[PDB]
Amino acid sequence: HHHHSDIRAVVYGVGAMNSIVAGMLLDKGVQIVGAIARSPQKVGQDLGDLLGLGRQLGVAVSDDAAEVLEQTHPDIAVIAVNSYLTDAVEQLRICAEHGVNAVTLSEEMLYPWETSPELSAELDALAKSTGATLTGTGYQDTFWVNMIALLMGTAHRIDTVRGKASWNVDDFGPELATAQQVGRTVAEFDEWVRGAQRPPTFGRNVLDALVADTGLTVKSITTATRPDIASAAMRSEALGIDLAPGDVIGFTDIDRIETEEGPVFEFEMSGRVYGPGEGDINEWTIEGEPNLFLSNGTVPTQTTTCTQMVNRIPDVIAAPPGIVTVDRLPRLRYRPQF
Amino acid sequence: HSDIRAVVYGVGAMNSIVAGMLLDKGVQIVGAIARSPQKVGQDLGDLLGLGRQLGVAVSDDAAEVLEQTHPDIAVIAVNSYLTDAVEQLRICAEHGVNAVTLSEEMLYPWETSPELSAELDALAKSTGATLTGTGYQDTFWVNMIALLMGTAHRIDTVRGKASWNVDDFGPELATAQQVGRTVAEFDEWVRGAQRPPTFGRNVLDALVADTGLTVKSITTATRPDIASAAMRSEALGIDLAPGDVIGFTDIDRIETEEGPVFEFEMSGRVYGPGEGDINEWTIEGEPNLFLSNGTVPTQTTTCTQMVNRIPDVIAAPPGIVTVDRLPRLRYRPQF
Ligand SMILES: NC(=O)c1ccc[n+]([C@@H]2O[C@H](COP(=O)([O-])OP(=O)(O)OC[C@H]3O[C@@H](n4cnc5c(N)ncnc54)[C@H](OP(=O)(O)O)[C@@H]3O)[C@@H](O)[C@H]2O)c1
Ligand SMILES: NC(=O)c1ccc[n+]([C@@H]2O[C@H](COP(=O)([O-])OP(=O)(O)OC[C@H]3O[C@@H](n4cnc5c(N)ncnc54)[C@H](OP(=O)(O)O)[C@@H]3O)[C@@H](O)[C@H]2O)c1
Repeated sequence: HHHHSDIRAVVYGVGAMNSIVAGMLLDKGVQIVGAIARSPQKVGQDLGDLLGLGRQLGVAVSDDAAEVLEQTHPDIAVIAVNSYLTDAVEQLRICAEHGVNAVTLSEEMLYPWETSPELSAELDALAKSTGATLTGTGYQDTFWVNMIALLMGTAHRIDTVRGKASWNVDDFGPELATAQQVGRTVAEFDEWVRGAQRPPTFGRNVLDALVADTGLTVKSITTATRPDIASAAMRSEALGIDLAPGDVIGFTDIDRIETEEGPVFEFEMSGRVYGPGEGDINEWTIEGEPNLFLSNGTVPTQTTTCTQMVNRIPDVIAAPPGIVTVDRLPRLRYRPQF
Repeated sequence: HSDIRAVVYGVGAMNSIVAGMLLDKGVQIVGAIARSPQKVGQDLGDLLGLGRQLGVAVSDDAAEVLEQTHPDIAVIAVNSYLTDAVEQLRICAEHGVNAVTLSEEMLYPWETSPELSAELDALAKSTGATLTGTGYQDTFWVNMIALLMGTAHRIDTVRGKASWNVDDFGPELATAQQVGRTVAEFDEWVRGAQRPPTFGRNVLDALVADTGLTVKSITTATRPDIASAAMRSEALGIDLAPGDVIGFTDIDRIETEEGPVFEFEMSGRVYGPGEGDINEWTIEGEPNLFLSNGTVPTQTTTCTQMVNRIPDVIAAPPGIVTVDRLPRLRYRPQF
């Protein structure tokens, strides 16, 4: 039933991901009571019209997050706006100040304690003072953290945990495409990647979560990034731009954490514009006793980004106040209704 | 070194591997139970070829070993079906001893053996003991599949396909898989009124119960796996002729009132050279999902999962506690 759930939600950002999320919230019976955007064209429009549902929702998109929360006091803010706590702290402060629970796609919020310790401590204290839970989730929740820790649970001895992942820029919106340096020159890329304040890699937060969940001690952290290059003329649907042979179309990171206790963790991740025939991958190997393998074939990264944030909403409402990371939440479960 | 004091109940193919893993985790082996007169009185360390004696003499008297050692946990690798396993599980529950077992039916026995399940659950609760079926299925057929299901918006069908090798395991399992029988002997056996429940039926009962759904329909079928060429079974030390039964393949299906359908095909047979174990699962719905574990190490992860479960089973409430209800399985270098 359309609004069968007690849960009242604000959709914070209305981009590629929250457009999908909004439709899934309605399918679960969640009541959408508010919607926050930045583009002037979008403010004032009905969310239902803006998402191209044949029904109006009776929700007018606002450009004023604090005003929407003060007017609606939702159970949950569902955030798909940015990646790094340096940016995301602005939206997460507004949620926590108003005692509003927040689930966010911010990749750094997956496990932010090590990469952004000051902002993490600040947000955790604020959220605790107002009874609110803040949780970073998305694709990584199952496919790079909880399913990998579960696979590790079948090992007697672990020497190395190795992950390899590929996702398509053109499955996502301009925020991520621009952050992946799509359409930049190699010279622009080299200045950016060497920059003093380059954000932490998505994979660093993944490995911090696995190391912390396993209860191990960091001995050494290393990282490297190279641009992904167009081999021929391509187009980015995410930015609506032509890409010439030699243009940057994304990048590949490799992150590595050695533990004092012996296990080594390594994760290579490419986020780039795909040409025809390319597909996402999720491939993990454990070297030890025994050797283990996990693959998810052409893994639906885009859809499971959105399903995981949605299926987390009851967990995040029910969880203790503060920053609660997905390794500490109960097992993610299939729920037709909320 | 661990506080955990364990009795290794059965000393066959799987408990021989398990014993060495228990020692690696720092678990104290305080007793060992066998059936064979040949094994009784031997030091467990000698019997397993550890190259140190353990100071533990194998006994054929389970009750006596439990009364004498009062272990935290009995680690059972003896048999599969509650009809058999109730004998060892009664001795553990009577003595208030926690038990982790490889018994495949104990993965989720409530529907296939409701009377024996109720009896054992009541007895274990009266003495403060936890009884838990685990092994290979725990992660690869139940908990990892329920986790994958957690990423679906809508599920139409959950479909599994699994292969394991009889010759990775001991005579108990090889004999129960009808290895070396004729097709006519197999057809009489498989049609029998008291044929035990399929391993896969217990898998699907667990997934359906974990998802909180309602059974509408249960179907099952079995066919023998046939030698296409001359083979040998190392498990039974027998030559197998073209046309001989070398194991069997089950297909189990549960339709739910709510819509989702579960299906699981499992083959347990003697392998020829080049064959490998498989674990391949598909979820049809929104979205479509896939999981594969390559040439999955079924033999090693049978033993690692029972070992890695021991802290969970000690800490769990008394009664039959199924692995879908336990906290997430975790890697622990030391117990
Ligand atoms: N964890 C994961 O697996 C995962 C997966 C996919 C994406 N993400 C992350 O989620 C974020 C969003 O991705 P996307 O594909 O949806 O990008 P997108 O299409 O660019 O959407 C971003 C949205 O944020 C809005 N916005 C920007 N600043 C805002 C503010 N101060 N207040 C309210 N709204 C604001 C934009 O508004 P307008 O529409 O009005 O411009 C836009 O709707 C990115 O950082 C991406 O990296 C994470
Ligand atoms: N859940 C799973 O993933 C999984 C995986 C592998 C195996 N299993 C099951 O685990 C069981 C054992 O497998 P295995 O490969 O280790 O078989 P195995 O080598 O035949 O070992 C069976 C053991 O049971 C012992 N035994 C029989 N009756 C006994 C009793 N009353 N008290 C104490 N010991 C007794 C036998 O002792 P003697 O040697 O002294 O005759 C033998 O050592 C089989 O039922 C198999 O189906 C389950």
